[PDB]
Amino acid sequence: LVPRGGHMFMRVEKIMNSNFKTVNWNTTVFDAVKIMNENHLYGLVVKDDNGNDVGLLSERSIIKRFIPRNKKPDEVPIRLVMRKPIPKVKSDYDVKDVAAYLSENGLERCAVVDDPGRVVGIVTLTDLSRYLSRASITDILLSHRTKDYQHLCPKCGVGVLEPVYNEKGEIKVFRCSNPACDYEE
Amino acid sequence: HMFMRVEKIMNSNFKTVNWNTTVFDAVKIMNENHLYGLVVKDDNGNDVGLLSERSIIKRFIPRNKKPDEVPIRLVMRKPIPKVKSDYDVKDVAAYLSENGLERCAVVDDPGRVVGIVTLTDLSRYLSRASITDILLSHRTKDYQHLCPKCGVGVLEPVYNEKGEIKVFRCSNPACDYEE
Ligand SMILES: [Fe+2]
Ligand SMILES: [Fe+2]
Repeated sequence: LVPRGGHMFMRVEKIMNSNFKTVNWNTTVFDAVKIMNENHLYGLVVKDDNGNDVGLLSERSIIKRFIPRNKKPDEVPIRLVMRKPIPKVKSDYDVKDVAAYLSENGLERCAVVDDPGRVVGIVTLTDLSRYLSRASITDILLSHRTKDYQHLCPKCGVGVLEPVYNEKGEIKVFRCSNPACDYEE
Repeated sequence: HMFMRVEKIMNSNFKTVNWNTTVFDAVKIMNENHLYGLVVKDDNGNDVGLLSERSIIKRFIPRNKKPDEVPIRLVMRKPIPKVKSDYDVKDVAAYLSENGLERCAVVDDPGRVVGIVTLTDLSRYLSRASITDILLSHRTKDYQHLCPKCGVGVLEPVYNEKGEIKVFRCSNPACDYEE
């Protein structure tokens, strides 16, 4: 953490966490959370088996998408829980622009990618709190409580994955909203 | 102003759940209400704890059990994190940061929980530095679950070969409490 002092403007790249951790998408919720608890890191980058960055696992994603399934954490691969596609902003974004992105999506952290598209870090509300106005911080906090990230289907990439519940309120599957797509997970 | 008592900004319209409610049912309540902090009461009306997202990630997931098989009494922050209603927001901030919390209960003189106060509530009256402090402490520190029997030891996780929490045991050698 490079000390920089408060400034109205600030390039995300300069304040993001370059020492982020990446986990495989088949990692269980149990094993992923062990990593979070151990490192006191509540945001992990998720890659598929070919090295593609496919999502981001956060605390809220676990509370919103894992718990409702009502299964043991060692029985659910994080691919079914992570925010996907991976939430992200460009490394040259000002903190203000990053704030707007997080708020628009109800997030409190996202990945940062460089021009060629590589994930170079993770930026959180904590990171941003040193530069954002108090009003901007409250906005992100309120948006995170009230809004949920829109997860897109990995099969057609266009449809929105919506939850399908049963009589117990359990999430049986998340189903692609795309009429032309028949995907469920 | 340089002053503002928490009672004025707290949320007096909060949700309370029984301590035998499963993590599954408690989370469904939180998800449906978009309120990620519940006050927990026992079967005798006593406020015994506060269930937060972090308490679930730290004290539920590691047990590797279905959400409907674990009662929140074993997950919630306990003893209940709290501040008096006459506390200045700066004092509430110090309390949260000292405890690695982002929210806590507010009690009146008699001692009953009258509301819940969150970082979002405080964000409108705290300095930028204090807000950052609370965020840093919530990430770096975790609430200390003081032992209810000896009152001085702290309940520590006891793991099996898989790294699963079997029980939380008091750190006090002179004490034999565990849950
Ligand atoms: Fe689809
Ligand atoms: Fe003890």
